Amino acid sequence: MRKEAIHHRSTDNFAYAYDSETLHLRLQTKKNDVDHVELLFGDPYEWHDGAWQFQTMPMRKTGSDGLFDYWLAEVKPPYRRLRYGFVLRAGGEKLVYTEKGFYHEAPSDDTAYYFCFPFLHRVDLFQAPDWVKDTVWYQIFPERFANGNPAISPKGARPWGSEDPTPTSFFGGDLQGIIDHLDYLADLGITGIYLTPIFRAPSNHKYDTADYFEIDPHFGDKETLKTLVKRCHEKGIRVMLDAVFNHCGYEFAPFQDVLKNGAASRYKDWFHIREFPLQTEPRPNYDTFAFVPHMPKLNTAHPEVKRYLLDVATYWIREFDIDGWRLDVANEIDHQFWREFRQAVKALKPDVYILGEIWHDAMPWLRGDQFDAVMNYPLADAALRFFAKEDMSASEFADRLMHVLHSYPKQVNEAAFNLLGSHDTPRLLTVCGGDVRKVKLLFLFQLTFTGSPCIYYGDEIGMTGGNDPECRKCMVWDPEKQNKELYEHVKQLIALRKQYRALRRGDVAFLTADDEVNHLVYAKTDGNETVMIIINRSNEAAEIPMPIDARGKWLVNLLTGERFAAEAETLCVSLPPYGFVLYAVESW
Amino acid sequence: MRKEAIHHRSTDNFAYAYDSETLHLRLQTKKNDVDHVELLFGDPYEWHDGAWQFQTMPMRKTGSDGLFDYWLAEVKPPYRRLRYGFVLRAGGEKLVYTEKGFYHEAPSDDTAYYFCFPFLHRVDLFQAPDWVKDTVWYQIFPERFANGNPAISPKGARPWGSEDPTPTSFFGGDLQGIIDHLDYLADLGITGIYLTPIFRAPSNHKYDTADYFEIDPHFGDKETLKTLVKRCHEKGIRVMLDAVFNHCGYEFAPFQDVLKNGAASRYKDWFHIREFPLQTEPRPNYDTFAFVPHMPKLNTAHPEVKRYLLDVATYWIREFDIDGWRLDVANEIDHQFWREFRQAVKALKPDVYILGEIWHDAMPWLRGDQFDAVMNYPLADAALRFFAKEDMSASEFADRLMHVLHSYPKQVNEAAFNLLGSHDTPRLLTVCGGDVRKVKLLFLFQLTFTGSPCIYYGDEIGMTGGNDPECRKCMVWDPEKQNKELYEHVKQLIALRKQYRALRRGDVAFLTADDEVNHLVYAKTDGNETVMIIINRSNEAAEIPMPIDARGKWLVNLLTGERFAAEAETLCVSLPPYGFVLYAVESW
Repeated sequence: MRKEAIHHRSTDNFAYAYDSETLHLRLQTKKNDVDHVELLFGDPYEWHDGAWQFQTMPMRKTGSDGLFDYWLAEVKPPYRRLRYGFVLRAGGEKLVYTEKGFYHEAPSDDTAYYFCFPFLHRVDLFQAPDWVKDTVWYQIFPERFANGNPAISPKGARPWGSEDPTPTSFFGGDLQGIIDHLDYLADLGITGIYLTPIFRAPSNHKYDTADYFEIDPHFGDKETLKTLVKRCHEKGIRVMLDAVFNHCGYEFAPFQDVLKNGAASRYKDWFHIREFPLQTEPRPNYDTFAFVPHMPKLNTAHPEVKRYLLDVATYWIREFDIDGWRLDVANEIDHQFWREFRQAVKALKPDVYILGEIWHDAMPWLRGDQFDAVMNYPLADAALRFFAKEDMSASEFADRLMHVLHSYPKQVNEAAFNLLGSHDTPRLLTVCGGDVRKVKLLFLFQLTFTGSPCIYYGDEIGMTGGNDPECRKCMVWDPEKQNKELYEHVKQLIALRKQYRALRRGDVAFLTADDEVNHLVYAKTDGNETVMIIINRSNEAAEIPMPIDARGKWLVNLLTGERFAAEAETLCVSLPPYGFVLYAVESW
Repeated sequence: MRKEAIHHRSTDNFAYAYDSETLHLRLQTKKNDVDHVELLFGDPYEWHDGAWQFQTMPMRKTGSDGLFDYWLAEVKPPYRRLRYGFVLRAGGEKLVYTEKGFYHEAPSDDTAYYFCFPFLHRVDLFQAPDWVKDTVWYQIFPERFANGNPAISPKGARPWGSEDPTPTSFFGGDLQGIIDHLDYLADLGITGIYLTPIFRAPSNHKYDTADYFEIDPHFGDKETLKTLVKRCHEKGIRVMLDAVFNHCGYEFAPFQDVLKNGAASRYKDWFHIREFPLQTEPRPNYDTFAFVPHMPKLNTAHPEVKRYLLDVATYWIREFDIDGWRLDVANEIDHQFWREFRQAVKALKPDVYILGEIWHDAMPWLRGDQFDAVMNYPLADAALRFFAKEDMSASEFADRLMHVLHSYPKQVNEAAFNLLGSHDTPRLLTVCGGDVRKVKLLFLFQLTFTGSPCIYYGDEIGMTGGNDPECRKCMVWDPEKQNKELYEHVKQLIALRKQYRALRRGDVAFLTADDEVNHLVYAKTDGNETVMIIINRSNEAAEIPMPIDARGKWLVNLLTGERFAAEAETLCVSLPPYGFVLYAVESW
């Protein structure tokens, strides 16, 4: 029973608290090494006859990447304290994995033997706002969405050639634009907009931030903004702004002051100037975003700086009732600051959503003391790798999916910002080879996957751009130039979700085969709810089977309505080339 | 090359920052599955020709429990940001482990492939006070050390029968006692005392705390205390007090007020009263330490409570310049509080030592935001399991040792409170079967192991008690009743340590054999320093071999002085029954 594969730890995803009364304890073991695995537990203060008392509950397998299995144990310890170990049996073999080691039997003379969860505290419980779990985000890039009261920059009118626009130059877009096409989104079905930086800055992208307290004139003013919000909350849309605290622009006052003062500048330590005489020759002589001189790294460890950004994070939450905060290059900021950030904002408006940009494992930030979630780029990676590049397979995709999924405690996943692209990646369509057949499948996956998804403005109407900055083309508002077939598709999925719980906040369950490299079928479940999803990632009609539960009464096809009855053990679903279909099993 | 064994994560012990310029990245693999394993790295912003640039450094094996190996990579990333992957080669096989998965080759088109350490920040660096790394703790239990100005409780005079004392009753001990025998310790060589609760409380153990701001009259007063400290700092001893914040006593004012007010008590939420009418019938109807009615659990999540204990933690640090804080049942307190605790105390007197009582894995508390270390009980477990019970073997002991050791980032270990017993466990001697031969070996291990050790007052002079409360017998101040042979032993080890760096803050390295179940030989190293330690955990003379380095010039035996020369590849060390010996290899 290969012990190198078995593993557990009383921290993070392997062990955490779901609610103020339940704990989640997951055990990782080899592929199909263990046929079982019970959870041995008891209060660390429960004894009898000088022997630590404890009972054992069964743990069920909940997935498995390519090599491991992952089991789970939902236990509500009485008095909130509990000591535990695992009893995995693979036939005649019986082991008793414990924090101390393995045992052919369960030690009872001491508690020190087993792993331990001291005390379940609500305060340490990871709790993201419950509302983000039901919404569908739409991220707009102001400088390219919709032009309003032309108080814009003197340059390039709307769109150019069918191809070649987006020249790292302004097109006129502004905040007034969003306020106008608000009904377009309200029709589509999005329940929240995440919009790129809109604070005073000399650039088509306000990342070179010059004044965190003043909205770039070009986009508008506090009034224009005050409207966008009012109107949105009216429609049921939450506005999420972008916080660029990791750095500033060559125009930021303090930094500008480190040029007409230097070492005398009261803002010398506001940055990371290793050597003075501020020389950005071969490259900046101070820390910058990448190597961007016009992007000095701020010193968040500095009391003043820390007090500045923190007054900024609360300003726009007070003066504009915004419902979130996106953190640009959030992973490059000292953990200390973020807990202070979370304390301020969650103290002001507890419902604010703190999202951090982290294209990699962000466990260190999702412990409940900092972020509420991150821009889930790893999932997108897997999605694009399957449907777009068609690199991996249905089983590998299912694995890599069951993987990243398990590397976090449920609640964390239940609030994941599941995007597929953004102002920083090639357009979804160009990535699909122009085959809107695939794009339709991707939207089907995302809008079918639990979490808090987000659509990149252009991508819903068959837009095409590719790698940055081509991915920020001006929005296509031409009813003739925009794929309504695709737009319609996304609109029915967003609603299919809004009404089918399991789709937005339920547990997945893949059913892939090693031989059938192109057949993906998974079931979103949530209590009695079940919404199966068949998919033929092929370019030739296929016959993908789908098992129906005997307890099922009906089998209503979504997006079409064809509602039939189970009465079978399996149902060979026939699909066209890159076809797909959804089913919502009943119960009787 | 079994992939189930390989594993890494960009968090905790597997990856962390040692200093403000160096990172430690450890890779775990199967037993002897990999003959090598290089560290592939580079700045996440280092590109060329649309390809992410990176170089590769070799990683060395630094240990291995029973199944794994653990490798290590010391890298100082330029600009403080770095993306990495591992290249493990086992013969012809070559894998490229990455956060995304395995690859027969190193992907270069994207950085998203590899693991990532965003930014090395001093503020997030785990830094315990450098002084605790050189000291040797001595923990006294006031109510049983030395009687001073008899302002004690009316009961039992000093000691009783050779056996049967310690009846859960006071013997008269007090703070004046310590101030008197301070030279005894100053001779022994201890550089700091950790003393059990001394705050007003009706009990031989002040855990039923009744007033965190007032020293139990019986022990003395602010003056007596002010002296103990002054005197200690004079001798080079740091005083560490015990903080009992997880609960209080049936006499604590607030709780006492929840009896003459009940629901009207302004202190109703100061505790965890599930049901009112406060009934501790079959057992408390509110949360308690174990099930101790006279020990109500405090509510640290409450602003007032939180503000109370936090004013207590700083009081005795201001008014008495104490150098530490022991946290009783620290693991049962909400992580939130501890970061607030650390912020207060480290803000007042940064050098204060925050120690937490956790008899199990405390990674969640040793991230640099809460504790400086914990009462390392797992190590003691292994030590007693080897030398006392003689349960496991020399190789198993070495493994379990290399295990717990690797489950933490170095700096954490370098400040571990390595004790072997305390007021809560059977006496070291009784645990050795009265065989002071073993006790001498245990002291040899501990005082030879890196970290910040601590001796339980009685244990140094061949005292004997056993399981609580027998382990709190009155100190044996009788020159005739106290084993001077053992006392002398400990005194020469404490000095052997005080002068030989590698012993207190260096890296270990076991050399055990599968056949020779009773021969343990390890080398403490630190730069040029090397102090070998041979040990024959047997009851019959043995011939344990010890390899000498060719670069070695001398080979001075410690505790005896016999200094000879290497001139060999190995040196068959002959030892008596439970003998042992230390060597300090030279260099030339």
